[PDB]
Amino acid sequence: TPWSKSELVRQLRDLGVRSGDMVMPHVSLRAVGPLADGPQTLVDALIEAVGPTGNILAFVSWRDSPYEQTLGHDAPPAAIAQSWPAFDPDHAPAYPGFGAINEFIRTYPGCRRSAHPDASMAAIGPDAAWLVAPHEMGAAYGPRSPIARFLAHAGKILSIGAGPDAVTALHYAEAVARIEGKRRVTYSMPLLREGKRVWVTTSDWDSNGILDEYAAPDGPDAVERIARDYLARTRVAQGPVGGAQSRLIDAADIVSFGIEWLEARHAA
Ligand SMILES: CN[C@@H]1[C@@H](O)[C@@H](O[C@@H]2[C@@H](O)[C@H](O[C@H]3O[C@H](CN)CC[C@H]3N)[C@@H](N)C[C@H]2N)OC[C@]1(C)O
Ligand SMILES: [Mg+2]
Repeated sequence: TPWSKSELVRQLRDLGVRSGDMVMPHVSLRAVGPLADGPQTLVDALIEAVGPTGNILAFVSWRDSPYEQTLGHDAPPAAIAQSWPAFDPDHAPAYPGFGAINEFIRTYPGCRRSAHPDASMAAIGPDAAWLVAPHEMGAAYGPRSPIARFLAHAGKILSIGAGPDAVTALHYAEAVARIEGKRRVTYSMPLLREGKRVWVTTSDWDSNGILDEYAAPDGPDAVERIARDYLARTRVAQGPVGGAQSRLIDAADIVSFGIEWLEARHAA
């Protein structure tokens, strides 16, 4: 029988989600199983679990981000530049590969959306505006991003059947790690500025592998290696949400662990 909102809420409470919490979910809907009213059932349950003073932050990105199409170029290629849609935060759909739940999160009434087209973050709750801005090109997951503020806001990472590769917040550790050989990428995004499309070219840390040895197309990247180690070494509440094995992780703690992990392994 499909899971009801009430059942999910009680499961989230059992796992340790409390009213007022700041939660970043990573969800495998296949692992969760059938829901009474589809993915919205779990969105509603998350909102109810954090309560009217809690907050949700999700890494939603953009279905049509021209990342691969502009990667490595000092300017968007001519055909891309001419016709690509500008990122419109009110209308741009989420990137399906980070989870089908994210399109439901970002369309929730009152959801706020960050301005970085490729790293776009969605937030629901009283602190949503403070979470989502600024989010500038060149600051995807590191200092000054919504992840940085989440990590300062008692954030908890709620992994619902998702693997250790899924922990976006660990890209902050990569950004700040004092290690040699860090990979950077250059790409271009089309933004709206006073109603007009403006192409912005930037560089940032490579979110597909911070060092060469972490950059194989099919991983494991450093996020995955850090998170697997962390979960083998740390008490973390575990339990079901729907049919999915889930975990509730202190975000500041895993990020600090990840900074230390990288700096212990790689010369400065
Ligand atoms: C939406 N554009 C995205 C772009 O943001 C980026 O996405 C990466 C994504 O590939 C990474 O994750 C992906 O690759 C990992 C191995 N490198 C394993 C997990 C897999 N989801 C995330 N950890 C960080 C995102 N910014 O590279 C892929 C892409 C599709 O172009
Ligand atoms: Mg508050």
